[PDB]
Order: sequence, then structure tokens, then C-alpha cells
Amino acid sequence: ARSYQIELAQPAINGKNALICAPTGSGKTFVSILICEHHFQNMPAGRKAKVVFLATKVPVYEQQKNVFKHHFERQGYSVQGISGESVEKVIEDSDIIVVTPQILVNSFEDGTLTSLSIFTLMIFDECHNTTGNHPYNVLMTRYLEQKFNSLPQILGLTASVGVGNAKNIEETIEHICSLCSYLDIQAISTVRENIQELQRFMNKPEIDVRLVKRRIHNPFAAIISNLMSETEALMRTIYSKDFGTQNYEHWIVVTQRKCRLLDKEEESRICRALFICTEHLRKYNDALIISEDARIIDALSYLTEFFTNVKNGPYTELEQHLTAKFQEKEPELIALSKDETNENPKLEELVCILDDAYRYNPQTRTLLFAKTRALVSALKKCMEENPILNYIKPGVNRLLIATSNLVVLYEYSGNVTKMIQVSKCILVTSKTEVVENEKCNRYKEEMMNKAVEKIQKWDEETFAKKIHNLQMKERVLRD
Repeated sequence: ARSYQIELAQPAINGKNALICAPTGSGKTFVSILICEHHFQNMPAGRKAKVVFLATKVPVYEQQKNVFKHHFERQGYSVQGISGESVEKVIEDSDIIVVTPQILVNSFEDGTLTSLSIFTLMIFDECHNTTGNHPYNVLMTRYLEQKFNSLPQILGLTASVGVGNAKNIEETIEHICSLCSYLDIQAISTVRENIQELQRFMNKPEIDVRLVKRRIHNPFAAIISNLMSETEALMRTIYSKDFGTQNYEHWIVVTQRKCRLLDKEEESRICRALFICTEHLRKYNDALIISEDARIIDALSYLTEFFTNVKNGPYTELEQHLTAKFQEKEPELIALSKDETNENPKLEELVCILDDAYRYNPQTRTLLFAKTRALVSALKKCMEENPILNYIKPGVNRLLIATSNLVVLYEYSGNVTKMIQVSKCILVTSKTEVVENEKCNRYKEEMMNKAVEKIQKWDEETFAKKIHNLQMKERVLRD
């Protein structure tokens, strides 16, 4: 048991309702089992302890059931794990119950159970969800009912308390205290006397955000985008708008399900027809994505290959047409391939990063994350045709191009800290939107920590009152 782990569990060990706030993968659950065994050890009276470990998601719930089983059954404790797949008995028999909250919620509104005195200690995983119509809030709302009128020790575990829609630290404080009021928290526990240790234990990788230039003119987009408009036009004729996006690929998968579905000779023919139209739109969509992030010779290549296969396949009247209508524009597109002037500067900086990355450490094993499968093959081609990366041979081998030693997120539109979990990281982007989100989150983190510090430095009674009063306020608006 690490020092920070033991620091974390102090207040809860000392009987207080505590909210443990510590990064994902610092072993908060272990800090919880630490608290449990000390719970059982120092339990007075003829009263017997009972512990609930609530878990938000059912995949997690099973890992925690097993982890609590594995640790405590060998020490002579009964540990059942109730799930969606009689709560009266299971609670009565067991010393430790790992549960989903909805089911505990059910058995309270169902009538089966109508007291939380049963439990001596309730552990809330991902406790920041205690808000609105999340089942923790209900459970706690009931907890709060039984508080004033006529209680288990509360422990809540979260990687982040968050900052709601706060404007400034002082508005953030109010959020955290509001949250704290919902869980009846008496203490906010974070690592202070062991920040050294905690940091070492999980090297949070520096996230380099490199905003890169995306070329000015992309008529290839326009040509193709119009071919897509026309194909959609056609499609609509047979069956009674921002292209080159994930959104569009979604719609295609959606629409393609509606068309499988659907005079069964009539039905059939509209299906084929629509399947063919969606398939072609998808390939267009793919190519648009390839062009945005790679060379235009890759996007045209991708399509040339496609239509060859269509030319070689069954080659329906509808397919003949659509190939025909593509070739009508092919010259114009073949023109933009050769340019040599109109090449992707997003790619340049990707390679430029890759060059200087392989200079400070030529023994690097780089893991490049493309935006789509079709990009991987296009990027794979590019590395094999580059004068700068003439030294390097990739893989799908000191470089690995994959899709969603060193991690390169080549245009990843989404939460980065998550993707890292699936120490050196670079997020390459052209969207300014993506770049400012990083600075927004880091800043929001900044506020949470300092907010927590400022709160942590209050007197214990001062704190209690803030919470007490806040709880009373809610109570008043729940008559």
C-alpha cells in the first residue's frame, strides 16, 4: 500500500464521510478496500457492518465484484454481487454487496427495502454523477430524508469533481460544495503530502498540441462533393449535407439498414439500387477524408481502384452509369494529382514532426493513429515514397500506422486523455476547435485543483456549515 494511497484514506479511516479525488489508475478502489478492512477492524457495539460498493457501468461492476470477492472472501467475509441479471436476503446474508445503483434504487421504490441503516458504509464509484436524475442522487436524496427526520458512512471516489458551468474559482468552489452537499461529504481527500510519489506512479504524458496548416484550395473536394450531390439526387429519384465527415459515414450505415429492410421483385430491385448508391457515396466520402489528411494522389488512387473493381464486377446498368459519370470528371481530377504544388501541408508537418522525432531518438517506435482505415493505407504509401522518411519502413518496422514509445494522434477529434489509455504524445490538428479544447480542459483542471485547495484550507466547522446550509436549501425546495 503506497504512501499516497494511505494519505488518501486517512479521513475516511477516521470515520468521516470523504470524497476521494485522485487520477484514474491511481488505485482508488484499492484505497476503498483499505478503508473497508479498517472499517471492519474498528467496528464497535453488537452492531454488524455492511458495505455497498455501487458501480455506474455493468462492465466495471463485474471487475469490482470480483476484486472485492478476491480480497475479502479469503478473510471470512460473505461478498455477493447483485446485478440486472431477492435483495432482502442477499443484503441480509452478505457483509459486502457490489451493486448497480438502479437496482438498489428499484428495490426502494419497489418497496422491498426501505432503510439505509442496513449499511454501515456506502462506497460510490464515479461519485460526480450524483446529480439530477442519476440513481446515486435518488439514493442520497433518500439518505438525506433519513438524516434530518430520524446513517452509513459515505465514501465517494472520483477522478474529477469537475467544474459544472463555473465561470471562476469562486463559482467552481460553489459547484464542488454543492456536489459535496449531495453526498453528505465531510472531507475532500486528495494527495498533498505525496505528490512526488503519485506523479512517478503514473507518468502523465505531456500532450503536444500542434496546429497545422490545411491547404487553401481543395476543388477535389468540390468536384467530388458535387458527384455526391448528383448521386444523392439520383438515389432520391429511385427511393421516395456536409460531405467527408464521420457524420456522413454514420448516415450511410443508418440508411443502409433502412434499405436492407424494405411486390418482392420490386422491393429487391430498389434495395440493390440503393445499396449501390450508398456504397458509391461512401467511397466518395472516404476519398474526401483521404484528401483532407493525405495527398490527392491517394484519394484519386483509392477511387480509381474502386471503380476498376466495379468495372470488373457484375457491373449493373446503375454501376455503369455511376462509373461513367465519375470518368466524365476523371481528367480534371487526374490533373490535380500531378500538380506537385497542391500537396497537403498537414502531411508535411506530420512528416516534419516525424523527421525531427527520429533525430533526437532514431531508435523510436512510433505509433501513428490515422482517422480512418483508408487513411492508413494512404499514409502507408506516403511513408514509402518520402525523401525525408527514406530511412523508415512502417507497419500496419520502427513505425506503426494504426486507426481508432511515441503516440501521434493525426487529426483526432475527441478527448485525448482517454485515447492515451487505449510517455510522449503529440496531437496534430488543423481544426482550431480541437486545440482550444485542450487549453480549456487544462484550465478547468487548474480551477478544480485550486478550488479544492482553497476548500481544503477551510476550518472543519466552516466546511460543515457550508454543506449543512446547502443541504437545508435543497430540503426547502423539496417539499
